[PDB]
Amino acid sequence: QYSPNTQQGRTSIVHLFEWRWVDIALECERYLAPKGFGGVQVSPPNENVAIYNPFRPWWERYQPVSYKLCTRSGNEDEFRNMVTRCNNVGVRIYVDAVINHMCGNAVSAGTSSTCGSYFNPGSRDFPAVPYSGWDFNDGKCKTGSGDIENYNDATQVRDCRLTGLLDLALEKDYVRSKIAEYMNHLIDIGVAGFRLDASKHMWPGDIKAILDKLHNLNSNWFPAGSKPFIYQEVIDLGGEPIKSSDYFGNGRVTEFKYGAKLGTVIRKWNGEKMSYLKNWGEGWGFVPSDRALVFVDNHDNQRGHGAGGASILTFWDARLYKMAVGFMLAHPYGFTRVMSSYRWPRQFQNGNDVNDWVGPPNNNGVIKEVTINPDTTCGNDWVCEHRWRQIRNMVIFRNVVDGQPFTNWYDNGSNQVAFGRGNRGFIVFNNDDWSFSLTLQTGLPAGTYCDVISGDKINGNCTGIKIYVSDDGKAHFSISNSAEDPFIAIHAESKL
Ligand SMILES: *[C@@H]1O[C@H](CO)[C@@H](O)[C@H](O)[C@H]1NC(C)=O
Ligand SMILES: [Ca+2]
Repeated sequence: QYSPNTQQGRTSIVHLFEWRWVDIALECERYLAPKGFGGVQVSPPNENVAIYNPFRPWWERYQPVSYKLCTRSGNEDEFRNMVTRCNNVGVRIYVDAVINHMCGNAVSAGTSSTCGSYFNPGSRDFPAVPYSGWDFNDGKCKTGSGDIENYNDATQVRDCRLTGLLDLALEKDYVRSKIAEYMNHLIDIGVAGFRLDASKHMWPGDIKAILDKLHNLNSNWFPAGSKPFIYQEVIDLGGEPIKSSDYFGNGRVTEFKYGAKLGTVIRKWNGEKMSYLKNWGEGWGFVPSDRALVFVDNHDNQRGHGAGGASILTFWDARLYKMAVGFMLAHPYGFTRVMSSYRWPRQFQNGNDVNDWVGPPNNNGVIKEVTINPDTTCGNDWVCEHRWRQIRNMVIFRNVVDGQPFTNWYDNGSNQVAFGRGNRGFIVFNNDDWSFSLTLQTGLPAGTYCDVISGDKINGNCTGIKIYVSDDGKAHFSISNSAEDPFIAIHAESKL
């Protein structure tokens, strides 16, 4: 459950947040496969509650009504079509599995679901699955309100409602089987793994019992004995009774300290500086690298809806964001996930975005298609960070330097650092308020290299900065603190 199951050479997955299945299928063929992306995190593919007040928010998808593959992203046929086409070009699909709960208890009964399924939160009836009052933790939760009230009590965190979401009794074999039935349907369709949403709110043992019921990956695309990739969403920062290490036996875990600390370092908050990143990784108290799923931001915290809070960097902070993503993709620690978002009208009031609920670009609730502009950027308000030259090229950089050791580190005791990956890559950063101009040892073979941040290597020449590495491996780098992108990266494949 620890291996991503990506094909040899591809080292990152991208979260195509709220994208339609048909757009993802196309993206796999026209961009993801050609550019070397390993896979895609898709939004929950199962039927959810259609919420109209506010108008179709992104979070309505974390509020399940049934396990029918029918949502605003498409129907079951379109979903299957997407998985098949993506797999055919070597790009894996990972499903966001919302299995800790069903919808909010206050939600009105009726057929206001993305597929018309009937449900009644009040009486605990979800006939489409089916689930009844016997399948929820109502009688088990001991809090006066029925919701989680204290996170210092590990029992309550697991058995009570996360902000009202009806909590499934995961210890019952019936419930475990209905969930496995759902997941095995997806595995047999061809998905390579799952993101287990809100794993902190589930007992490690209940998760294990469910995973024991899972099939091996589809033998038409994967080698026999392939187990699904499992990454657990567990927000573990400062001391809480629950630790992310309690979930290592089930698969990988999201390391939220990664994005939070990288954000404060790049923003230079609290007197932190890039020179401190010398021992980035486990040395900073993070989980072991082989159990970590890392990222700069995710769909929750990019809109202040989660762990990391104010320090989190997003596409809104373009310049610093690219630098953070650059550092992440170049550093050997963990398995990396790139974010791909959509724009929403941020409107801050007293320090809080009152429009953090806004769902994906749409026309009367119907999600808009991702349009590709002549310069490969996207239209219809999709940000497509994964298409930004700076990020796309660093995704490739990671593939090229895969397996190569962290070495040749340099720092000026402040905010301009550099390091290489074996003899396959080298990257330099200038985050100080003054220019950087120095000759550094790169460990790369002599030659002329194209800087992949400022440009590309297009048929025999570089469209941007060019770096010259001598016989002894040294090379001169000059980065003005005024540069559009204050960092340079070169690798074995950008060499002329
Ligand atoms: C690189 O570009 C120059 C013109 O700027 C041209 O003279 C040269 O032949 C090009 N090299 C290749 C390999 O295309
Ligand atoms: Ca629970």
